[PDB]
Amino acid sequence: WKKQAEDIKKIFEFKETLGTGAFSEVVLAEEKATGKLFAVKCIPKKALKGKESSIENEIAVLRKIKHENIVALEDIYESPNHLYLVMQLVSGGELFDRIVEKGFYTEKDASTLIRQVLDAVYYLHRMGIVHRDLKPENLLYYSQDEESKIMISDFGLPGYVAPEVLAQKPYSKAVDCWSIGVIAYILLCGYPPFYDKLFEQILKAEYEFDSPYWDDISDSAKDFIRNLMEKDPNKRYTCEQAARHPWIAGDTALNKNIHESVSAQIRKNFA
Ligand SMILES: CC(C)c1cc(Nc2nc(N3CCC[C@H](N)C3)ncc2C(N)=O)cc(C(C)C)n1
Repeated sequence: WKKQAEDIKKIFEFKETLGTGAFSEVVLAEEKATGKLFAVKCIPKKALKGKESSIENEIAVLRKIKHENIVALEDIYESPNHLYLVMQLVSGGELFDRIVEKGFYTEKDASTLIRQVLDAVYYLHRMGIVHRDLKPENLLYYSQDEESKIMISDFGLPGYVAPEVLAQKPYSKAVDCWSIGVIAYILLCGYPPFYDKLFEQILKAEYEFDSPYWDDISDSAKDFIRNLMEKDPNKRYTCEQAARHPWIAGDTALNKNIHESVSAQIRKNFA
């Protein structure tokens, strides 16, 4: 299944860096043979010393599985000193940019986005993957199209982080469900639920649906968010429980244009 390369540059022309990490870089690459674009995750094998085999076994599972709402793993190249995970390039644009650029945006739009994220995350959890890094930067549109799905653009083999992680307590898949709750909060008002003391507010899950920003938001949406942004990970909704909530599965999401306020808050609260 793994392709071998003496030099990855025989296969790909590398262009702009999309993301950097601990001994991992995602770069825009053109396949020389075809002209097709990809997002290539470049990993030094030295950084995988001890776990190489386990990570390869897990890559070997995921290369066979495409989720509608997750970046596809298209190929894996092995050079003498690197692994290259050739990922689907998700090119439709960024999450907050779309909302700001739209003239019209409703709770049903936010609910449609969260439903897709819950589907993707439920799948990762079944495969034994805790994402741990769910935030708007990892959510990109497939296409510039009106009807484009959203996709988790990247995953690994403070304001978005669960209280139990900040508490240095044991944590589980539930940390992702907290992050989806925080993203849902921002999608409905345009600002983060925690900011200052900040650490203490997250630790105590101290947030509010403050006026006027939350006045025209449904009680159902507020209840949905309360069930995900729940301090106790045992009490917190799973992805499965969230996907059954009427705001996702039913018809409680409102059809009021809340674009003006959400777009103003996104512009004011982010760089
Ligand atoms: C936001 C910007 C850096 C960006 C990201 C793009 N794609 C991806 N980006 C990234 N990263 C950057 C965001 C955070 C993430 N952990 C790493 N990773 C994957 C993709 C992808 N699958 O296309 C594609 C594009 C364009 C070139 C289509 N721009």
